[PDB]
Amino acid sequence: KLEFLAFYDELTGLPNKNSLIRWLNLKVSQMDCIDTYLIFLEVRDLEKLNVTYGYDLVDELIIHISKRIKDIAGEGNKAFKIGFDRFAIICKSENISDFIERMLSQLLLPYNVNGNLIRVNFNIGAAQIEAAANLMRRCDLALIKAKEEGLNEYVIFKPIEIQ
Repeated sequence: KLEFLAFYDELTGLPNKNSLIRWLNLKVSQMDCIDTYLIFLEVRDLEKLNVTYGYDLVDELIIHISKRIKDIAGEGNKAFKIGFDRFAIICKSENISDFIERMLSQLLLPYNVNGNLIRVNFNIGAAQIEAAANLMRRCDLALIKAKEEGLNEYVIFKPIEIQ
């Protein structure tokens, strides 16, 4: 279909960056985005993995990752695949840091991909939702700040200031 090609990710089935944008413009229209956050998760050293395990194995890994993200995310929250090695989440949460850590601790858990026990690293950039581009840019910056900090570290931007 032309709609699935325009809004979803082939390999993962998750909605892509275009879908993230529509839903972002929507979310920003409302009254109170009751502490709703945009979160950017990056799978680290995914290239070295394509080299080490081959592309087919790694695409399977990505699927595994997407499902886990989709799982600890929840149904009331949205998960997207916006880059080869990057995912995005829209989530409403009173305590977003713990939400981030809970998920990170779980993402850090091994993946049994076709008998292959695999462990990967991540980084997370998050931003208080409050146009679409500027928010995504803000998340991007947080992700950058997080990687400078090191592997498996996260940064949350609030109206901005480091958190």
